[PDB]
Amino acid sequence: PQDLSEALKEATKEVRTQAENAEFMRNFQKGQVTRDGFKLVMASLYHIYVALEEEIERNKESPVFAPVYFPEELHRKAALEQDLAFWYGPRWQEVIPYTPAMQRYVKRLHEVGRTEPELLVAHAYTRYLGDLSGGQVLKKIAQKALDLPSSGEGLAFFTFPNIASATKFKQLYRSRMNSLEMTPAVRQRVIEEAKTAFLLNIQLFEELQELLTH
Amino acid sequence: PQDLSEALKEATKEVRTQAENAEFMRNFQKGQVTRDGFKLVMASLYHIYVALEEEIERNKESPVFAPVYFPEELHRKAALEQDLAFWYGPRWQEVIPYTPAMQRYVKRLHEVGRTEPELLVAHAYTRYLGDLSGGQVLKKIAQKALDLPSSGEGLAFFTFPNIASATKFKQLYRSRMNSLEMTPAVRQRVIEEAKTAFLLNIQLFEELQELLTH
Ligand code: HEM
Ligand code: HEM
Repeated sequence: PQDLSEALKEATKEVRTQAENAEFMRNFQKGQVTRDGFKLVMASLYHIYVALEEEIERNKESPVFAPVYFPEELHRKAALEQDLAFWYGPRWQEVIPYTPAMQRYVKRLHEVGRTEPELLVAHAYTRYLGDLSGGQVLKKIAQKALDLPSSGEGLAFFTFPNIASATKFKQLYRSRMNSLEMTPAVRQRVIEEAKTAFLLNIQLFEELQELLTH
Repeated sequence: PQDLSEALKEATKEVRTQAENAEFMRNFQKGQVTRDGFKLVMASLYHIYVALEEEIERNKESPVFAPVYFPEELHRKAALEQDLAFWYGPRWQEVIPYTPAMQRYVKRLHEVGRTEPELLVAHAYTRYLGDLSGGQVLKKIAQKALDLPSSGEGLAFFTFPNIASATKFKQLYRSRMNSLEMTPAVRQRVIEEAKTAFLLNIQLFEELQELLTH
């Protein structure tokens, strides 16, 4: 389609289904998820969102990203910090895993930010809009399954306190995405990078699932 | 005493006891606290920490604050945002109170930041170190009392995920405070401002208590 947002949606439909039908995620959806499992994804999200947001900050003033820069509304690093402190204790920093699939994702994010900032929007879209749209569904699953203490922390990641309405925000985001001017060369690269992002996720889930069964 | 940290501790002992004597806080300590009550302090903390951190950012490079600037370790705005979203729902932004005692506190903070940045450390000390040292306790009280859902959010404020050890951090903070070079003129102004900060708190508790009994 003409609009980037639509083109991304449709171009990635295959990999997104593959991504949502990864075993780990399938079991997540069906309600089967363990504490160790949850601790792992949260640790992954941290590494990922640290890298992503590091590179967003690097390129926030560039024309190729500035229009989709919404720091207050989207930033996840902090909430992840809050959550990991809960899940892993005060020395979470030192004791959280950093598996090869996490490195591979972190690595790509940095190579994009440093040398292809024009593609960064692919990852921003993939992650933020994804987690926004599939958050609140995951979240509910997690609390029923993980049978948590009434300690009032652990799931901050699944709430974007500065976005009153998701639907309004998604539209505004898409609008801004589609405002981005780019050559057809770049546009296809961006579409591919989005597929890449889904794969990096897919392989990460395969990796986590492998670890959890051993 | 010679060291600012000690001079502040001893100079404010009266007001601090008065502050911890306040009915609202007394009832908090002895376990008696309601949802409406809790929602109110959390809303206050938001307004306060927004103003404080706004002014910290304004003056972080100044000699009169830079040495006690620990953004990652201390910042509370975000966690408060997470918590209010939980306590007040997605439109917390629009529906949280902003009473006169909150305005009075917010007002002072901005007056200090804009025209007496040298005193800002009084408020930083009062708030951050206070909440740090009294946190894990108020947290526990709050969860037993408020009987909250296992929803994994609501109490992020009471956790500083980037401070592995409180005791180590308090020392480092005090060290930095005491490093700050200032004239005796300023030093007394700072000591007074700290007393001010405690009062602003005291009056706020009196105000909240008044509201809660109608
Ligand atoms: C159990 C896991 C997941 C669930 C239950 C889930 C659920 C959903 C739901 C219900 C939507 C709404 C469809 C729409 O309005 O477009 C959605 C959209 C989306 N999800 Fe997921 N999702 C999951 C995992 C993922 C993952 C892992 C990613 C990416 C790494 C992702 C990326 C997206 C994106 C980008 C959209 C928006 C598509 C668009 O409108 O452009 N999701 N998700
Ligand atoms: C509301 C305003 C309050 C402020 C501004 C405040 C401030 C402070 C400060 C600045 C310190 C120690 C810093 C120093 O060494 O001088 C402190 C210590 C402490 N506060 Fe509070 N506080 C407040 C309320 C409370 C409440 C309600 C409790 C309830 C249990 C509490 C419990 C403590 C405890 C246990 C300490 C001991 C830490 C220590 O001295 O080793 N505080 N407070």
